[PDB]
Formats: sequence, C-alpha cells, structure tokens
Amino acid sequence: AAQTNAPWGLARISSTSPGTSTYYYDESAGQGSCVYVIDTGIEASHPEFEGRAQMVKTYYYSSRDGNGHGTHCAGTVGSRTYGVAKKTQLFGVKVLDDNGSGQYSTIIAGMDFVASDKNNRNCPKGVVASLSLGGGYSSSVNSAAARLQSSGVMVAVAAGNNNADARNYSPASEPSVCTVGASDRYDRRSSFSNYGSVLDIFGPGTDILSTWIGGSTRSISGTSMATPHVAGLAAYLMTLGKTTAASACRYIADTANKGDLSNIPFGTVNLLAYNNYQA
Repeated sequence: AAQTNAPWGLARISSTSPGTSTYYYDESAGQGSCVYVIDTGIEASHPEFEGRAQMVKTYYYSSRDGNGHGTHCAGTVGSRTYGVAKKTQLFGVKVLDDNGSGQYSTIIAGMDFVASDKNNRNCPKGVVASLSLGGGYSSSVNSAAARLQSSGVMVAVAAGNNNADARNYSPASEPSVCTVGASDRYDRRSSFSNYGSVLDIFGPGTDILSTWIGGSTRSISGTSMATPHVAGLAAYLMTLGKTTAASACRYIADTANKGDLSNIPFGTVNLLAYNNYQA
C-alpha cells in the first residue's frame, strides 16, 4: 500500500533516504495485533481511530485523555492517517494525569496490569506496549518493564528528552526492553533526544503530526513521539509474522537504516527504524 503526503515520520520508516512524503507498507497494517498505550489515555472517539481504540484501565478520577499526549502517541501507533499500523487494535492505559505526570508506583501498577490484561484480549498476532514516559533512574520501574517484556509483550520505551545518557533514566535504562531515541526530518539526532549504550533504535520524533484531543491534530516533538513509531512498527512486523514480541526489538535493529543519522555520540547506535517493505 501507499499513503501519499504522509507525515514525514511515516514516510521515513519506509524509505532508505530522508525527505520523501509517501508511506509504503504492507496492507495487513498490523491487523490482529494489539498495542497498549500506557500514557495519559486515549480519546477513543476520535474518528481517526475508526473504533479501533478503547480504554481498558485508568488510575485517576477519569479515563479521558484530558491532556492529548496519549491520544497523540496512540495516533502515531495506529490512526488511519498518522499511524504506522493502521489496522492494529489500540488499548489505553491511563497512568499519567492530565498534566502528563504520573507517580512511579502508578506506572508500575500499569505495566503489571497490562501483563495480566493481555490474557483477557484477543490478539492473535501478538501484543505490544508503548511507553512514552519516564523519569530518573528507578530499579523498580526498570524491573516492571522487564516483567512486562518477559510476560510476552513487545515493550518500547522513550529514551528521554534530556540530551543526556539514558543510563540515568527509567524505564529507558532497562536493558531488556526497546529503548527509542528521536531524530528529525533531516536525519539528525533530535536536539533533545537522550543517547547512550542503552538505546536500541531511533525513530522520528521532531515535529510529528498526529491525533489530539477535541477530535483535532497537532505536531509535537519528543522521544515520546519516536517510541510509538517503533511500537507500531513492531505490531506491523508481528502481524506479518516476521518477528515476535521477544525478538522484535532485535529484528528492528537488525533491519534498521544504518549510519544515516548525524550527531550520534560515540557508543550510541546509529540505527533508524525501517520497515524494509518491498511490494
């Protein structure tokens, strides 16, 4: 399939070079897979989700995305226009309040919830979790992410937006999950993106157009935006049966565009998510 005048990020992950505007992808489009967006929630009524989005859990007085951050990330995973896996199933887990903040205890509870909840859901092609969140180093938060991964979920987490080594951030620094840094449309590392040995992969994260609350759209930036590109790509590749939850991160690094990014610090991978779609 082909989506013309797609967001640059979607175009980027199906091309070997920056600067194109068409998103090429297999038409299966992540159908049969499920992605848990662990974030501020999801405006499931947004037309862009086509009914493929639903809340399954909240930790606050409301299930509503009163912020937009989660709706935006969810949109990059699987919205019709702005999503990588346009037929995936989307599950919202609201661990972050309407200011985009959350306690570690909640976030941990959230991961544990997803590890169990996937057993209530029909996801024949496998399960992904996208975590565009994180703060300082936490052993307990890292362990939570590792449990989720171990439970049979493809876990993708943001590297952080501190322009620093992600070794000092969680769940970014958990070795066994997929840690995602951010790039811009010129294949530069995003100015804010964390780096470091713990990163597994880069995805588009500067100026990313996706869904927003009130049935709208907007373009924002962050490793939070890069993460769901990789989560969506996981779900997409899993649906194609090219890889599994356990190996998806490795497979994405295996098949990534290599050495194409600039301002990558020594000891940080130069790999950019890529679907290697050949019609």
